[PDB]
Amino acid sequence: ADTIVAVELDTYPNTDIGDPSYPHIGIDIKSVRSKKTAKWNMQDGKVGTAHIIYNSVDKRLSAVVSYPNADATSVSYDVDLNDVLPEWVRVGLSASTGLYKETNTILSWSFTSKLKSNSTHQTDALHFMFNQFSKDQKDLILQGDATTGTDGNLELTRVSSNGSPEGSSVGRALFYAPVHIWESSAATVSFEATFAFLIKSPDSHPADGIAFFISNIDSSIPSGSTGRLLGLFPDAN
Amino acid sequence: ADTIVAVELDTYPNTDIGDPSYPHIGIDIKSVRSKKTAKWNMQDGKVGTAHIIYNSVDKRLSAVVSYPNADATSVSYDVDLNDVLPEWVRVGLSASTGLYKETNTILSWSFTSKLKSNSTHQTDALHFMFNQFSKDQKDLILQGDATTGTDGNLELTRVSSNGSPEGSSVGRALFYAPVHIWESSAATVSFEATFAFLIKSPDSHPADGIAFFISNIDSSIPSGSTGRLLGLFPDAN
Amino acid sequence: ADTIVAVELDTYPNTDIGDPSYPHIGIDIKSVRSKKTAKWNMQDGKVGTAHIIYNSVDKRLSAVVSYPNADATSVSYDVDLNDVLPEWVRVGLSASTGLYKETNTILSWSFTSKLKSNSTHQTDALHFMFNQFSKDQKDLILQGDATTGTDGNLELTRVSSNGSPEGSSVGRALFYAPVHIWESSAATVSFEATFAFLIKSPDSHPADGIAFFISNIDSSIPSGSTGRLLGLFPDAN
Amino acid sequence: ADTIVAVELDTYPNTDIGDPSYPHIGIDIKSVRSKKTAKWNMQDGKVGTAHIIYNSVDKRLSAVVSYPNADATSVSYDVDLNDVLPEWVRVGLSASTGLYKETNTILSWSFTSKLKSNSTHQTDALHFMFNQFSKDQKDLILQGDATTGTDGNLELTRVSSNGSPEGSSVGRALFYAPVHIWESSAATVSFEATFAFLIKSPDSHPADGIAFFISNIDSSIPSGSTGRLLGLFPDAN
Ligand SMILES: [Ca+2]
Ligand SMILES: [Ca+2]
Ligand SMILES: [Ca+2]
Ligand SMILES: [Ca+2]
Ligand SMILES: [Mn+2]
Ligand SMILES: [Mn+2]
Ligand SMILES: [Mn+2]
Ligand SMILES: [Mn+2]
Repeated sequence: ADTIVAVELDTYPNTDIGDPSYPHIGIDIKSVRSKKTAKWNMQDGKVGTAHIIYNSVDKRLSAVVSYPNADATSVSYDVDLNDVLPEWVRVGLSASTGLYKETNTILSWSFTSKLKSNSTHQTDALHFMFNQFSKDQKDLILQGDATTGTDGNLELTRVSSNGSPEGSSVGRALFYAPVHIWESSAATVSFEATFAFLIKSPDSHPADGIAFFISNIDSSIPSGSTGRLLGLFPDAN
Repeated sequence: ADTIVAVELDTYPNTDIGDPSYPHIGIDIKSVRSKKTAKWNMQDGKVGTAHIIYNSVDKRLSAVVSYPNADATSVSYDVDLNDVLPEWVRVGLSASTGLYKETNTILSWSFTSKLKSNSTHQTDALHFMFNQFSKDQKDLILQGDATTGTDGNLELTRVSSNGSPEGSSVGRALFYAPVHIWESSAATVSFEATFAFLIKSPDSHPADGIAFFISNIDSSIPSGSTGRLLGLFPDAN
Repeated sequence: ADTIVAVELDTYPNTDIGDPSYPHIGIDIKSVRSKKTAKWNMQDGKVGTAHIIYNSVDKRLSAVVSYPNADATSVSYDVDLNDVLPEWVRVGLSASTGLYKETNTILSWSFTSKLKSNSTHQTDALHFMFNQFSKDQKDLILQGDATTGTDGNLELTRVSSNGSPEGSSVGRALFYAPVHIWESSAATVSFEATFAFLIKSPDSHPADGIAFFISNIDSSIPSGSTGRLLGLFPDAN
Repeated sequence: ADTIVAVELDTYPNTDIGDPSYPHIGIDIKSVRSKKTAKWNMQDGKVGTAHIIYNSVDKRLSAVVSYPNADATSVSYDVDLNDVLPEWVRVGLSASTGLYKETNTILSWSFTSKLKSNSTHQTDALHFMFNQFSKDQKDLILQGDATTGTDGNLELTRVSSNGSPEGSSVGRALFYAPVHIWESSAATVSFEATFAFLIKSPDSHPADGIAFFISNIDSSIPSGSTGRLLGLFPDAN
């Protein structure tokens, strides 16, 4: 079916589905129940930034979130990754809301991936960055409450005119253009993703979170992937 | 209809359609009849390389072809470009054959474009390079005699098993993913394309040429765009 | 002697030395008396951004300054450049003050240059960006009132503790590491520079300006290059 | 004193100094006696390519050598690195010869490093690539038998006019410009180095090897760092 491997920004502790006691960031492998996690003191009204890294060589999944003047969080997961995801995949981001609400916003999106080896010493690459999210991307793959064109930012969840974010939405955005993290002569595969985030929230118990993931090409939003589930996980934790 | 603006590598002088007396390189604007040209001493059996540049600021279309130890060619055309092509376009390459034959091969494909201004000081980009053209690109947009998977190269024209290139083909390859050379807060737009080429040819009168171009999204191959026409120009010079 | 070719941000009209009637930006070739200019409505207290571009091919010197929501300025000068500057040069920035005062500040510094051709299809490059200007760069070449380590910015002119900029200073900062814009097999040379600027100023007649330039390696500050002169021009307009 | 941390290409098994029974690649930390190693089947007369990677986050030292059609080698060492090397360092390459001889040649040199975090979301970078090693680099830091200007390559060891490599030499080349792998707001530091190599050798027992390393700024060649030692290790294994 539809598979995914992503890094989640869980501001809402959902201990039910083995979700911890506090808002955190975790690496989900085909599962919402992160394989690893790290306490994450969210910052209401502040601009954040998250970074991911992984080597075909080292075979490790690391990510780090942060805000200025503030101390950061670190978490890593050891994963070959070649047996999980396909040679050819797609990249995107998302976040859901259901019982409560919250803004789920990214002002910037930078993406680069490289493939090497082939001792041919050529290398094959794709990189790219955003910041002014106009209306009608075209190279953008928006699905759900996802919207574009408000203030040159990309807002994934439902928010009202004044600024009355809704809680029943789920936003998913993926690049129209695929990626390649394989290659026969593949003896080195690298990719780095780093996007900005502005997470407000009236309620003192913000929800439900934000992430980043890869997935099929014919990938579609989960049906009841609202709130925790994350809008990437098909239901069954 | 279908529009295009490209840089042509015409190894075959077709003076009929105002084509010069010798194999050359020219900039075609909605027309095969280059606006500018420059004598180009082709090199049979040798690896070449072509480069293009253009600034939203300077508003000039420059390209330069070359081989090692050998002297290069230069040609430029002054063109705003914002009134010709759409905000959103697609990028590709191609070449045709009809009366005669020839290989029309590129071993490498590098592409970068940047958009700036918005005094926001963010910038929005996309870059990427190829060299090992596997079978079933996916991020590749092949149309016609275009093929992939022979020796980690991209061969656009029809060539037989042994190596008996055909003469009735036309190969066009474009990136699956669109590009953006607009932007409201657009006060600077840049893009650089550079790919490799291996042009053999038994006959002492090789044909018919190779190029590079942008075009619509629903762009389709010309019908009788074989040989000179170039497989980008819809017939009517 | 000491030569320079730079792009000046003249907020102070000094018509005496053929300086126009209003604060502007101009391209100085061995001379302060810009070869070209363009009205420039400075923005007190606002963050700016300036961009430069030039091709060995097109052989044109273009730059563009701007702030958000605000309209930009454009100016270009046609200059081969290979007869002016040396194969090997150095890059930097500066600004002076003498009769009046003003802050002359850059928060960010991005720099890339490429050399191509050699039909070898290799290319030789150097790029780099700054934003958090710590104390004791080392890769930084500071001379004069130039300082580093205040708020992760690079302030070139003299400013007091509270924030009482002085008017008798001149700040020049250049990369410790040289550059190369030559090459025998040189048939294409490219470089792009873009840095941020925060220009305050109590007085309603700010001074004296900011720029960007290349120069010798044994380059040294002008003696009376205070104010207009610019701290790059050796005196004699 | 003079410290170094590098990746060695040991084609000569020197079991005496705990050097294995076969030509290999190993990571030397202040010591020649690699912390890790991996059998490496060298290819006489063939073009090679080596790659290194390390994250401030993952804190792992990985490198991979290879030639076309041929199977590669992998080796990694877990090393924070912040307690070993200084905030500010220099980058280079080298190789020695003493009892026997061999060419120790690199045709290409690509280098990029990034510093992030500061939740400021700016990042500070430096990248660059070579391939045509002209005479008198200037941005190059050559020491010893190191030479430049033969065929647009960088040859570090002594070789005669015809092509009669010597065996008593040692070549070290480092970038004139320093690097920065620190930063207070440092919560992510990345760098990737990849250069080409052509290792000939008449004798069926080539020697002595090639590497890559960082070190002090006032770094100087070892005195008896000929052969194994490597010309980076000060003698005392
Ligand atoms: Ca949760
Ligand atoms: Ca023709
Ligand atoms: Ca003035
Ligand atoms: Ca040894
Ligand atoms: Mn969770
Ligand atoms: Mn023509
Ligand atoms: Mn002026
Ligand atoms: Mn060893």
